[PDB]
This record gives sequence, structure tokens and C-alpha cells, in this order.
Amino acid sequence: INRRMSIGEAKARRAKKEMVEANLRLVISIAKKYTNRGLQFLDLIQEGNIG
DNA sequence: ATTGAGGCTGGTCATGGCGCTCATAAATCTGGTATACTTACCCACATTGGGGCTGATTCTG
Repeated sequence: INRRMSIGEAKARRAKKEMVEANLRLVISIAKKYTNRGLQFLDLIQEGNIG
């Protein structure tokens, strides 16, 4: 049971990582429009990645 | 140098606005979820150090 659920968790983590790497572009595109509101572009894109 | 009274040393009785403590409560402060589709920003000097030559002593075919 332990290693089966470990394999399942690893598969889920891989799929989620793939989704995040695919949608990084959308994150950047959304974060483009808040670059002049007292926050850095890198901070904005990191918050977008978290979201 | 005594004994007859005033001024002044001991404690009575609460008294009274102040401060710490309890409790109520609406305003203030935090966390949370939204499903038509949106995918790569915007000057002049002096000195030391790194990298590319430049021979110049060692070895070679």
C-alpha cells in the first residue's frame, strides 16, 4: 500500500508539474498588466505561478 | 518653685471622587471561492586584468 500510494503521488506530481510548465506562458501574459503598481515583474509572475 | 488653663501632640468616622477590573457589541480585520476564451517584457585619464598573439629556446620528422 505504501509504495502504491507513493507511485500514485509521484504520478500526480508529475502531471501537475507538466500543467504548471505548460501554463507558465498564460501566467506571464496575465501578469503583464500589473507591472507598474509598486511591485516587481518577477514578484508578480511568481504570485501568478502560485495562483 | 506649684497648680490653674491655653496650644498643641496622640487617634475617630466615615467620605468622595479616581482607578482597576467585568462584560457587551458593532465595527474592523482575515480567509475563501468565481468555469464561452484571453499563453516569450521593453565625459576624459590612469591602472590592472583577461585573452590573443610573438618570438625564441626545445624538440621533431
